[PDB]
Amino acid sequence: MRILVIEDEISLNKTIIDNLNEFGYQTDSSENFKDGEYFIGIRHYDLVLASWNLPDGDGAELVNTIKHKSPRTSVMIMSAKADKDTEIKALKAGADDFVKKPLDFDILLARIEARLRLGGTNVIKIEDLVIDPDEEKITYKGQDIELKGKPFEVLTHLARHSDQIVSKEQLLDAIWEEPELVTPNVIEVAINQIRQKMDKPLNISTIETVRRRGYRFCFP
Amino acid sequence: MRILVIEDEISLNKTIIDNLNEFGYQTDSSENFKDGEYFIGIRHYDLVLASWNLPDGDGAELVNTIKHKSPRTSVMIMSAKADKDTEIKALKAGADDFVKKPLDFDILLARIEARLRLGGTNVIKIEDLVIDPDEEKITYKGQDIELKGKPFEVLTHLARHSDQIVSKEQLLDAIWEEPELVTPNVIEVAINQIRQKMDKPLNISTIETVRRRGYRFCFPKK
DNA sequence: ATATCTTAATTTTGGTTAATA
DNA sequence: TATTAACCAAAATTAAGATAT
Repeated sequence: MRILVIEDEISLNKTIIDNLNEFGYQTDSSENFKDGEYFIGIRHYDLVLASWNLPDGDGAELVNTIKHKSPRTSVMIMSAKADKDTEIKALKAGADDFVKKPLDFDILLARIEARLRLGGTNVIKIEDLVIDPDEEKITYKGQDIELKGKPFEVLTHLARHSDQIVSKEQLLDAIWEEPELVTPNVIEVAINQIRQKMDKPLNISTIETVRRRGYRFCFP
Repeated sequence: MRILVIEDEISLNKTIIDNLNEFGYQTDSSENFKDGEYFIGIRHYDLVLASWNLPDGDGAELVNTIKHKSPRTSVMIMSAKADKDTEIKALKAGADDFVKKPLDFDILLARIEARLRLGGTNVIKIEDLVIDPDEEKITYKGQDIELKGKPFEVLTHLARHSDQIVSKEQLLDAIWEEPELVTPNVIEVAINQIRQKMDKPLNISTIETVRRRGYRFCFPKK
Protein backbone atom coordinates (compact mmCIF):
# COMPACT_ATOMS: atom_id res chain seq x y z
CA MET A 1 0.00 0.00 0.00
CA ARG A 2 1.19 3.45 -1.04
CA ILE A 3 0.51 6.43 1.24
CA LEU A 4 0.89 10.06 0.16
CA VAL A 5 1.49 12.86 2.68
CA ILE A 6 0.72 16.53 2.02
CA GLU A 7 2.09 18.47 5.02
CA ASP A 8 3.08 22.11 4.53
CA GLU A 9 5.20 21.99 7.70
CA ILE A 10 8.58 20.49 6.79
CA SER A 11 9.38 18.53 9.97
CA LEU A 12 5.98 16.90 10.35
CA ASN A 13 5.88 15.71 6.78
CA LYS A 14 9.09 13.86 7.45
CA THR A 15 8.28 12.28 10.79
CA ILE A 16 5.08 10.88 9.34
CA ILE A 17 6.82 9.30 6.38
CA ASP A 18 9.46 7.71 8.57
CA ASN A 19 6.90 6.14 10.88
CA LEU A 20 4.79 4.96 7.95
CA ASN A 21 7.76 3.44 6.14
CA GLU A 22 8.85 1.68 9.31
CA PHE A 23 5.46 0.07 9.48
CA GLY A 24 5.74 -1.28 5.96
CA TYR A 25 4.22 1.25 3.60
CA GLN A 26 5.44 2.73 0.35
CA THR A 27 5.42 6.49 0.58
CA ASP A 28 5.48 9.80 -1.30
CA SER A 29 5.32 13.26 0.27
CA SER A 30 4.02 16.59 -0.91
CA GLU A 31 4.18 20.06 0.58
CA ASN A 32 1.75 21.68 -1.87
CA PHE A 33 -1.68 20.98 -3.32
CA LYS A 34 -0.24 21.43 -6.82
CA ASP A 35 2.65 19.09 -5.98
CA GLY A 36 0.21 16.64 -4.41
CA GLU A 37 -2.20 16.82 -7.37
CA TYR A 38 0.65 15.84 -9.70
CA PHE A 39 1.47 12.72 -7.69
CA ILE A 40 -2.11 11.52 -7.66
CA GLY A 41 -1.98 11.86 -11.42
CA ILE A 42 1.09 9.70 -11.99
CA ARG A 43 0.72 7.09 -9.27
CA HIS A 44 -2.10 5.31 -7.47
CA TYR A 45 -2.28 5.64 -3.76
CA ASP A 46 -4.26 3.51 -1.39
CA LEU A 47 -4.49 6.30 1.15
CA VAL A 48 -3.81 10.01 1.11
CA LEU A 49 -2.84 11.80 4.30
CA ALA A 50 -3.52 15.50 3.81
CA SER A 51 -3.75 18.55 6.05
CA TRP A 52 -6.97 20.55 6.01
CA ASN A 53 -4.79 23.55 6.91
CA LEU A 54 -2.72 24.03 3.75
CA PRO A 55 -1.78 27.40 2.21
CA ASP A 56 -2.85 26.49 -1.36
CA GLY A 57 -6.05 24.57 -0.64
CA ASP A 58 -9.44 24.88 0.99
CA GLY A 59 -9.35 21.25 2.07
CA ALA A 60 -12.81 20.60 0.63
CA GLU A 61 -11.57 20.99 -2.96
CA LEU A 62 -8.50 18.87 -2.11
CA VAL A 63 -10.74 16.08 -0.82
CA ASN A 64 -13.00 16.52 -3.84
CA THR A 65 -10.31 16.43 -6.52
CA ILE A 66 -8.69 13.24 -5.19
CA LYS A 67 -11.91 11.30 -4.71
CA HIS A 68 -12.83 12.06 -8.29
CA LYS A 69 -9.64 11.02 -9.96
CA SER A 70 -8.91 8.15 -7.62
CA PRO A 71 -12.30 7.08 -6.42
CA ARG A 72 -10.90 4.13 -4.47
CA THR A 73 -8.23 6.10 -2.74
CA SER A 74 -8.89 6.82 0.92
CA VAL A 75 -8.57 10.31 2.25
CA MET A 76 -7.50 10.97 5.82
CA ILE A 77 -7.42 14.55 6.96
CA MET A 78 -5.24 15.89 9.72
CA SER A 79 -5.99 19.12 11.57
CA ALA A 80 -4.66 21.00 14.54
CA LYS A 81 -8.19 22.48 14.68
CA ALA A 82 -10.20 19.35 15.54
CA ASP A 83 -13.35 21.43 16.06
CA LYS A 84 -16.72 19.68 15.72
CA ASP A 85 -17.51 21.59 12.54
CA THR A 86 -14.07 21.34 10.93
CA GLU A 87 -14.40 17.57 11.29
CA ILE A 88 -17.94 17.53 9.87
CA LYS A 89 -16.90 19.69 6.91
CA ALA A 90 -14.07 17.27 6.08
CA LEU A 91 -16.12 14.08 6.36
CA LYS A 92 -18.96 15.74 4.45
CA ALA A 93 -16.41 16.92 1.87
CA GLY A 94 -15.69 13.23 1.21
CA ALA A 95 -12.98 12.50 3.75
CA ASP A 96 -12.93 9.02 5.23
CA ASP A 97 -11.26 9.89 8.50
CA PHE A 98 -10.33 12.89 10.61
CA VAL A 99 -7.45 13.03 13.07
CA LYS A 100 -6.30 15.82 15.38
CA LYS A 101 -2.87 17.36 15.43
CA PRO A 102 -0.68 17.04 17.30
CA LEU A 103 -0.69 13.35 16.36
CA ASP A 104 -0.73 10.03 18.19
CA PHE A 105 1.05 7.86 15.72
CA ASP A 106 -0.03 4.63 17.32
CA ILE A 107 -3.63 5.55 16.70
CA LEU A 108 -2.97 6.83 13.22
CA LEU A 109 -1.44 3.57 12.05
CA ALA A 110 -4.35 1.66 13.52
CA ARG A 111 -6.86 3.68 11.54
CA ILE A 112 -4.68 3.52 8.44
CA GLU A 113 -4.60 -0.25 8.77
CA ALA A 114 -8.35 -0.34 9.27
CA ARG A 115 -8.94 1.79 6.21
CA LEU A 116 -6.70 -0.38 4.07
CA ARG A 117 -8.31 -3.59 5.31
CA LEU A 118 -11.20 -2.65 3.09
CA GLY A 119 -13.77 -3.78 5.62
CA GLY A 120 -11.97 -7.02 6.16
CA THR A 121 -10.24 -8.53 9.15
CA ASN A 122 -6.52 -8.42 9.89
CA VAL A 123 -6.16 -12.13 9.26
CA ILE A 124 -7.82 -12.96 5.97
CA LYS A 125 -9.71 -16.24 6.50
CA ILE A 126 -11.45 -17.60 3.39
CA GLU A 127 -12.34 -21.26 3.60
CA ASP A 128 -9.28 -23.19 4.66
CA LEU A 129 -7.12 -20.39 3.33
CA VAL A 130 -5.69 -18.22 6.08
CA ILE A 131 -3.36 -15.35 5.22
CA ASP A 132 -1.80 -13.58 8.19
CA PRO A 133 -0.05 -10.65 6.56
CA ASP A 134 1.35 -9.59 9.94
CA GLU A 135 3.30 -12.81 10.46
CA GLU A 136 3.77 -13.31 6.71
CA LYS A 137 2.16 -16.73 6.64
CA ILE A 138 -0.24 -18.61 4.40
CA THR A 139 -1.93 -21.78 5.58
CA TYR A 140 -4.33 -24.00 3.71
CA LYS A 141 -6.04 -26.97 5.35
CA GLY A 142 -3.71 -26.49 8.27
CA GLN A 143 -0.92 -27.07 5.82
CA ASP A 144 1.60 -24.29 5.49
CA ILE A 145 2.39 -22.60 2.20
CA GLU A 146 5.74 -20.89 1.68
CA LEU A 147 5.37 -17.53 -0.06
CA LYS A 148 7.46 -14.61 1.00
CA GLY A 149 8.45 -11.11 0.00
CA LYS A 150 6.93 -9.15 -2.82
CA PRO A 151 5.19 -12.26 -4.05
CA PHE A 152 3.31 -12.53 -0.73
CA GLU A 153 2.41 -8.87 -0.79
CA VAL A 154 0.70 -8.99 -4.16
CA LEU A 155 -1.30 -11.95 -2.85
CA THR A 156 -2.59 -10.07 0.20
CA HIS A 157 -3.24 -7.03 -1.99
CA LEU A 158 -5.11 -9.27 -4.44
CA ALA A 159 -6.99 -10.72 -1.45
CA ARG A 160 -7.88 -7.35 0.09
CA HIS A 161 -9.22 -6.51 -3.39
CA SER A 162 -10.95 -9.83 -4.06
CA ASP A 163 -13.29 -10.22 -7.08
CA GLN A 164 -11.70 -7.05 -8.51
CA ILE A 165 -9.03 -6.81 -11.19
CA VAL A 166 -5.81 -5.04 -10.21
CA SER A 167 -3.73 -3.60 -13.04
CA LYS A 168 -0.01 -4.39 -13.01
CA GLU A 169 0.62 -0.66 -12.53
CA GLN A 170 -1.36 -0.60 -9.27
CA LEU A 171 0.46 -3.67 -7.92
CA LEU A 172 3.71 -1.92 -8.83
CA ASP A 173 2.54 1.39 -7.34
CA ALA A 174 1.44 -0.28 -4.10
CA ILE A 175 4.40 -2.54 -3.33
CA TRP A 176 7.55 -1.26 -5.08
CA GLU A 177 9.32 1.92 -4.00
CA GLU A 178 10.11 3.19 -7.51
CA PRO A 179 7.35 1.58 -9.60
CA GLU A 180 8.39 3.37 -12.80
CA LEU A 181 11.87 1.81 -12.87
CA VAL A 182 11.14 -1.89 -12.29
CA THR A 183 10.07 -3.80 -15.36
CA PRO A 184 6.46 -4.98 -15.26
CA ASN A 185 7.57 -8.63 -15.51
CA VAL A 186 8.39 -8.57 -11.84
CA ILE A 187 4.64 -8.79 -11.32
CA GLU A 188 4.26 -11.75 -13.67
CA VAL A 189 7.07 -13.79 -12.15
CA ALA A 190 5.45 -13.12 -8.80
CA ILE A 191 2.10 -14.46 -9.94
CA ASN A 192 3.88 -17.53 -11.28
CA GLN A 193 5.50 -17.96 -7.91
CA ILE A 194 2.14 -17.69 -6.19
CA ARG A 195 0.36 -20.07 -8.52
CA GLN A 196 3.24 -22.53 -8.39
CA LYS A 197 3.22 -22.76 -4.62
CA MET A 198 -0.53 -22.40 -4.20
CA ASP A 199 -2.86 -22.79 -7.17
CA LYS A 200 -0.94 -25.61 -8.83
CA PRO A 201 -0.13 -27.81 -5.82
CA LEU A 202 -3.36 -27.15 -3.91
CA ASN A 203 -5.64 -27.92 -6.87
CA ILE A 204 -7.07 -24.40 -6.89
CA SER A 205 -7.30 -21.28 -9.06
CA THR A 206 -6.84 -18.27 -6.80
CA ILE A 207 -5.68 -15.74 -9.38
CA GLU A 208 -7.27 -15.04 -12.76
CA THR A 209 -5.61 -13.08 -15.53
CA VAL A 210 -7.53 -10.56 -17.66
CA ARG A 211 -5.73 -9.35 -20.80
CA ARG A 212 -4.91 -5.62 -20.87
CA ARG A 213 -6.61 -5.37 -17.46
CA GLY A 214 -4.62 -7.07 -14.71
CA TYR A 215 -5.10 -9.94 -12.28
CA ARG A 216 -8.07 -10.84 -10.10
CA PHE A 217 -8.15 -12.98 -6.97
CA CYS A 218 -11.04 -15.45 -6.75
CA PHE A 219 -11.97 -18.43 -4.59
CA PRO A 220 -14.96 -20.11 -6.33
CA MET B 1 17.56 -3.76 54.13
CA ARG B 2 16.82 -6.28 56.81
CA ILE B 3 18.67 -5.75 60.04
CA LEU B 4 18.58 -8.09 63.01
CA VAL B 5 19.04 -6.71 66.52
CA ILE B 6 20.31 -9.05 69.22
CA GLU B 7 20.12 -7.03 72.42
CA ASP B 8 19.66 -8.18 75.99
CA GLU B 9 18.37 -4.78 77.16
CA ILE B 10 14.76 -4.44 76.06
CA SER B 11 14.90 -0.70 76.57
CA LEU B 12 17.52 -0.23 73.90
CA ASN B 13 16.34 -2.99 71.61
CA LYS B 14 13.02 -1.18 71.31
CA THR B 15 14.93 2.07 70.72
CA ILE B 16 17.26 0.45 68.15
CA ILE B 17 14.29 -0.95 66.25
CA ASP B 18 12.24 2.27 66.36
CA ASN B 19 15.07 4.32 64.83
CA LEU B 20 15.77 1.60 62.25
CA ASN B 21 12.17 1.37 61.03
CA GLU B 22 12.04 5.18 60.90
CA PHE B 23 14.73 4.95 58.21
CA GLY B 24 12.92 2.32 56.15
CA TYR B 25 14.77 -0.83 57.19
CA GLN B 26 12.95 -4.09 57.58
CA THR B 27 13.87 -5.04 61.11
CA ASP B 28 13.57 -8.00 63.40
CA SER B 29 14.75 -8.21 67.00
CA SER B 30 16.03 -10.63 69.60
CA GLU B 31 17.79 -10.91 72.96
CA ASN B 32 19.00 -14.45 72.65
CA PHE B 33 21.76 -15.68 70.38
CA LYS B 34 19.73 -18.82 70.02
CA ASP B 35 16.85 -16.68 68.91
CA GLY B 36 19.14 -14.87 66.53
CA GLU B 37 20.34 -17.95 64.74
CA TYR B 38 16.75 -19.02 64.24
CA PHE B 39 15.91 -15.92 62.29
CA ILE B 40 19.05 -16.44 60.28
CA GLY B 41 17.93 -19.85 59.13
CA ILE B 42 14.53 -18.65 58.02
CA ARG B 43 15.55 -15.30 56.54
CA HIS B 44 18.57 -13.45 55.23
CA TYR B 45 19.46 -10.28 57.04
CA ASP B 46 21.76 -7.77 55.44
CA LEU B 47 23.23 -6.94 58.83
CA VAL B 48 23.12 -8.13 62.38
CA LEU B 49 23.91 -5.77 65.20
CA ALA B 50 24.69 -7.58 68.40
CA SER B 51 25.96 -6.82 71.86
CA TRP B 52 29.39 -8.13 72.74
CA ASN B 53 27.97 -8.64 76.21
CA LEU B 54 25.08 -11.05 76.43
CA PRO B 55 24.15 -13.75 78.88
CA ASP B 56 25.62 -16.09 76.31
CA GLY B 57 28.92 -14.23 76.11
CA ASP B 58 30.02 -16.67 73.44
CA GLY B 59 31.81 -13.71 71.91
CA ALA B 60 33.48 -14.58 68.64
CA GLU B 61 31.43 -17.74 68.52
CA LEU B 62 28.52 -15.50 67.60
CA VAL B 63 30.22 -13.59 64.82
CA ASN B 64 31.87 -16.68 63.38
CA THR B 65 28.59 -18.55 63.46
CA ILE B 66 26.51 -15.90 61.76
CA LYS B 67 29.09 -15.75 59.00
CA HIS B 68 29.25 -19.50 58.66
CA LYS B 69 25.54 -20.06 58.27
CA SER B 70 24.87 -16.89 56.30
CA PRO B 71 28.12 -15.41 54.94
CA ARG B 72 26.64 -12.57 52.86
CA THR B 73 25.50 -10.94 56.10
CA SER B 74 27.47 -8.38 58.03
CA VAL B 75 28.09 -8.32 61.73
CA MET B 76 28.26 -5.06 63.65
CA ILE B 77 29.15 -5.42 67.28
CA MET B 78 27.88 -3.10 70.03
CA SER B 79 29.63 -2.75 73.32
CA ALA B 80 30.05 -0.45 76.24
CA LYS B 81 33.52 -1.64 76.68
CA ALA B 82 35.51 0.90 74.64
CA ASP B 83 38.86 -0.57 75.43
CA LYS B 84 41.08 -1.00 72.42
CA ASP B 85 41.28 -4.70 73.17
CA THR B 86 37.55 -5.13 73.05
CA GLU B 87 37.38 -3.41 69.70
CA ILE B 88 40.36 -5.25 68.28
CA LYS B 89 39.49 -8.64 69.64
CA ALA B 90 36.03 -8.24 68.20
CA LEU B 91 37.07 -7.13 64.73
CA LYS B 92 39.67 -9.86 64.68
CA ALA B 93 36.82 -12.27 65.35
CA GLY B 94 35.03 -11.39 62.15
CA ALA B 95 33.12 -8.27 62.98
CA ASP B 96 32.79 -5.98 60.04
CA ASP B 97 32.35 -3.07 62.43
CA PHE B 98 32.54 -2.16 66.11
CA VAL B 99 30.27 0.49 67.50
CA LYS B 100 30.25 1.81 71.03
CA LYS B 101 27.54 2.21 73.65
CA PRO B 102 26.30 4.78 74.71
CA LEU B 103 25.01 4.84 71.15
CA ASP B 104 25.03 7.74 68.66
CA PHE B 105 22.19 6.61 66.50
CA ASP B 106 23.16 9.21 63.90
CA ILE B 107 26.62 7.70 63.39
CA LEU B 108 25.13 4.22 63.80
CA LEU B 109 22.68 4.83 60.98
CA ALA B 110 25.40 6.23 58.70
CA ARG B 111 27.72 3.26 59.26
CA ILE B 112 24.99 0.70 58.60
CA GLU B 113 24.34 2.51 55.34
CA ALA B 114 27.98 2.20 54.37
CA ARG B 115 28.03 -1.46 55.24
CA LEU B 116 25.04 -1.93 53.00
CA ARG B 117 25.91 0.25 50.01
CA LEU B 118 26.04 -1.89 46.89
CA GLY B 119 27.52 0.54 44.41
CA GLY B 120 27.32 0.40 40.64
CA THR B 121 26.62 -2.74 38.64
CA ASN B 122 27.12 -3.30 34.94
CA VAL B 123 24.84 -6.31 35.04
CA ILE B 124 21.97 -6.36 32.62
CA LYS B 125 18.99 -8.46 33.61
CA ILE B 126 15.85 -9.25 31.61
CA GLU B 127 13.43 -11.99 32.64
CA ASP B 128 15.34 -15.20 33.08
CA LEU B 129 18.25 -13.63 31.24
CA VAL B 130 21.12 -11.99 33.03
CA ILE B 131 24.19 -10.61 31.32
CA ASP B 132 27.20 -10.07 33.58
CA PRO B 133 29.76 -8.16 31.55
CA ASP B 134 32.33 -8.02 34.34
CA GLU B 135 32.36 -11.77 34.86
CA GLU B 136 31.70 -12.68 31.22
CA LYS B 137 28.67 -14.62 32.31
CA ILE B 138 25.42 -15.03 30.43
CA THR B 139 22.90 -17.04 32.37
CA TYR B 140 19.37 -17.78 31.25
CA LYS B 141 16.99 -19.27 33.78
CA GLY B 142 20.01 -20.36 35.79
CA GLN B 143 21.53 -22.00 32.75
CA ASP B 144 24.86 -20.57 31.85
CA ILE B 145 25.10 -20.14 28.11
CA GLU B 146 28.59 -20.44 26.65
CA LEU B 147 29.06 -17.16 24.83
CA LYS B 148 32.50 -15.71 25.10
CA GLY B 149 34.76 -13.23 23.44
CA LYS B 150 33.72 -10.70 20.87
CA PRO B 151 30.41 -12.46 20.40
CA PHE B 152 29.76 -11.67 24.08
CA GLU B 153 30.57 -8.02 23.67
CA VAL B 154 28.42 -7.82 20.57
CA LEU B 155 25.52 -9.24 22.50
CA THR B 156 26.15 -6.75 25.28
CA HIS B 157 26.30 -3.68 23.07
CA LEU B 158 23.02 -4.71 21.54
CA ALA B 159 21.29 -5.24 24.82
CA ARG B 160 22.59 -1.88 25.98
CA HIS B 161 20.96 -0.41 22.91
CA SER B 162 17.87 -2.57 23.14
CA ASP B 163 14.97 -2.01 20.73
CA GLN B 164 17.27 0.40 18.94
CA ILE B 165 19.19 -0.89 15.93
CA VAL B 166 22.99 -0.98 15.71
CA SER B 167 24.93 -0.77 12.46
CA LYS B 168 27.53 -3.35 11.70
CA GLU B 169 29.93 -0.42 11.64
CA GLN B 170 28.85 0.91 15.00
CA LEU B 171 29.49 -2.52 16.44
CA LEU B 172 32.83 -2.56 14.70
CA ASP B 173 33.93 0.83 15.97
CA ALA B 174 32.76 0.04 19.44
CA ILE B 175 33.65 -3.57 20.07
CA TRP B 176 36.41 -3.81 17.52
CA GLU B 177 39.48 -1.68 17.08
CA GLU B 178 40.94 -0.30 13.88
CA PRO B 179 37.64 -1.06 12.07
CA GLU B 180 39.27 -0.06 8.77
CA LEU B 181 41.29 -3.32 8.80
CA VAL B 182 38.65 -5.98 9.57
CA THR B 183 36.38 -8.01 7.29
CA PRO B 184 32.76 -7.07 8.14
CA ASN B 185 31.89 -10.80 8.06
CA VAL B 186 33.20 -10.86 11.63
CA ILE B 187 29.83 -9.50 12.74
CA GLU B 188 27.92 -12.19 10.87
CA VAL B 189 29.97 -14.94 12.41
CA ALA B 190 29.41 -13.23 15.77
CA ILE B 191 25.63 -13.13 15.44
CA ASN B 192 25.73 -16.78 14.36
CA GLN B 193 27.47 -17.91 17.51
CA ILE B 194 25.13 -15.75 19.48
CA ARG B 195 22.11 -17.38 17.86
CA GLN B 196 23.67 -20.83 17.86
CA LYS B 197 24.39 -20.67 21.57
CA MET B 198 21.47 -18.80 23.06
CA ASP B 199 18.72 -17.83 20.62
CA LYS B 200 18.49 -21.48 19.60
CA PRO B 201 18.45 -23.51 22.81
CA LEU B 202 16.36 -20.74 24.33
CA ASN B 203 13.83 -20.99 21.49
CA ILE B 204 13.30 -17.24 21.26
CA SER B 205 14.76 -14.77 18.81
CA THR B 206 17.42 -12.83 20.58
CA ILE B 207 18.72 -10.76 17.72
CA GLU B 208 16.84 -9.57 14.63
CA THR B 209 18.39 -8.42 11.37
CA VAL B 210 16.94 -5.50 9.39
CA ARG B 211 17.65 -4.94 5.68
CA ARG B 212 20.51 -2.43 5.30
CA ARG B 213 19.85 -1.37 8.87
CA GLY B 214 21.75 -3.93 10.84
CA TYR B 215 20.66 -5.65 13.98
CA ARG B 216 18.66 -4.70 17.01
CA PHE B 217 18.36 -6.54 20.27
CA CYS B 218 14.83 -7.90 20.64
CA PHE B 219 14.02 -9.79 23.85
CA PRO B 220 10.22 -9.58 24.20
CA LYS B 221 9.69 -13.02 25.77
CA LYS B 222 10.99 -15.52 28.33
C1' DA C 1 0.39 -9.50 -33.74
C1' DT C 2 0.37 -8.66 -28.87
C1' DA C 3 0.15 -10.44 -24.00
C1' DT C 4 1.68 -13.32 -20.48
C1' DC C 5 3.77 -17.28 -18.68
C1' DT C 6 7.96 -20.11 -17.46
C1' DT C 7 12.38 -20.69 -16.71
C1' DA C 8 16.71 -19.26 -16.33
C1' DA C 9 20.48 -16.45 -15.23
C1' DT C 10 22.37 -12.88 -12.37
C1' DT C 11 22.64 -9.92 -8.30
C1' DT C 12 22.16 -8.82 -3.54
C1' DT C 13 22.54 -9.89 1.42
C1' DG C 14 23.02 -11.96 4.75
C1' DG C 15 23.74 -16.78 7.01
C1' DT C 16 26.86 -21.07 7.83
C1' DT C 17 30.99 -23.91 8.10
C1' DA C 18 34.98 -25.03 8.42
C1' DA C 19 39.99 -24.09 8.38
C1' DT C 20 43.81 -21.28 9.46
C1' DA C 21 46.27 -17.78 10.99
C1' DT D 1 40.05 -17.35 19.86
C1' DA D 2 39.74 -14.23 15.92
C1' DT D 3 39.78 -13.84 11.15
C1' DT D 4 38.76 -15.55 6.38
C1' DA D 5 37.38 -18.20 2.52
C1' DA D 6 34.38 -20.84 0.87
C1' DC D 7 29.90 -22.04 0.66
C1' DC D 8 24.58 -21.90 1.20
C1' DA D 9 19.88 -19.92 0.86
C1' DA D 10 17.04 -16.40 -0.24
C1' DA D 11 15.07 -12.49 -2.23
C1' DA D 12 15.13 -9.66 -5.99
C1' DT D 13 15.54 -8.63 -10.84
C1' DT D 14 16.08 -8.97 -15.80
C1' DA D 15 16.38 -11.87 -19.91
C1' DA D 16 14.94 -14.94 -23.02
C1' DG D 17 12.23 -17.95 -25.08
C1' DA D 18 7.92 -20.25 -24.85
C1' DT D 19 2.92 -20.24 -24.90
C1' DA D 20 -1.71 -18.18 -24.98
C1' DT D 21 -4.88 -15.02 -26.71
